[PDB]
Amino acid sequence: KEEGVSFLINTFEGGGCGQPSGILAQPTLLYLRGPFSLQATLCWLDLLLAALECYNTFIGERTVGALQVLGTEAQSSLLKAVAFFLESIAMHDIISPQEGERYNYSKCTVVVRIMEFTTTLLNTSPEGWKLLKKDLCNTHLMRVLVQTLCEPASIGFNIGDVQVMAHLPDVCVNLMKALKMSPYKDILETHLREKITAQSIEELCAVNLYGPDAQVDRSRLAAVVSACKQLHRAGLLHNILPSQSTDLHHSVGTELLSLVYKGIAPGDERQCLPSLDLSCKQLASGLLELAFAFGGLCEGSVIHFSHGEYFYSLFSETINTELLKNLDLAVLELMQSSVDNTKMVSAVLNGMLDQSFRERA
Repeated sequence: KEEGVSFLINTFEGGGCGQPSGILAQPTLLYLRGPFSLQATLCWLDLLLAALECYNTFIGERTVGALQVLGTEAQSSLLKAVAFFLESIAMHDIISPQEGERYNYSKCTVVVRIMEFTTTLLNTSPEGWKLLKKDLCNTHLMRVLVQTLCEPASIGFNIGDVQVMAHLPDVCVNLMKALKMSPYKDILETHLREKITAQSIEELCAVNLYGPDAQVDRSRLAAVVSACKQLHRAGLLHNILPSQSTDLHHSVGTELLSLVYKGIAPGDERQCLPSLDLSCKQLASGLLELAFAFGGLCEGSVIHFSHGEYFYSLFSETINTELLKNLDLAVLELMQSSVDNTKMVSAVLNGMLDQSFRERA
């Protein structure tokens, strides 16, 4: 009546070295392809083995201190070295839309089954750091998961949100805080330090438009946000910007004050806002917000309401989530907000009470 890890030691005295499958096919990987056992075999050996060890995290001790000194097992040096070349090949080129349907799901199933097992192996699996002592293709893995924004290219975004991309902003938050404490984070930071400078500048000018027209930029925006929103549960996003951009996400606020004059965008451009505010008001401050609530309160039929439109519209943006944005820092902050009395502003205040009404009672 033992428990797993204690029972393992009596087995090694017998047949211990090499018990999951060691000959995993490799050489017939030409440009041949098919939904034949060209995608089921290699991905059945992979999801079976990346599991027999993922679940073996409780017996995870005598199996990395002993599956890394397992040079003769021929398993690990194929599980890894292939899947890193194998993983890279799938990401590059996949090669009848139904044959590519089953192609994109069984590969999205391999990547994350590796990736959160990359979470497990990077955090509590190593008490002796047995893989940070040995990685032979630790570079290919970088070139894809960071495409957490351009991921609608390797896997589908509408086809991915079910099952996977419900689990995926999970895998990312699990993987980003996994290296962050490790000595392998500062290695990836150099890599990640690539998506903000090439984006800060183009997204800025490419958003102001009358109608829809430019639509391929309307998604990378939500992507620049989608991947940023998963980055607030990690590290480093606090390092890339407080350089001289502490009050810059406030210019992103002026960017919101920008599209006020031009006819309105409809109920779908309406949805974007965290990037508009949830992304900016999670690294930037909340006082320069109040300083815009009441500070922007400073200011035949057509030019009449324009006096009353930076008087009408500013209030409208200020609503929805911006009122709940107060809740994150509002203890103590409102006695300052409520003391200033430009005009009765307490009107918008009950907007705070309303969303509290909603959650509780």
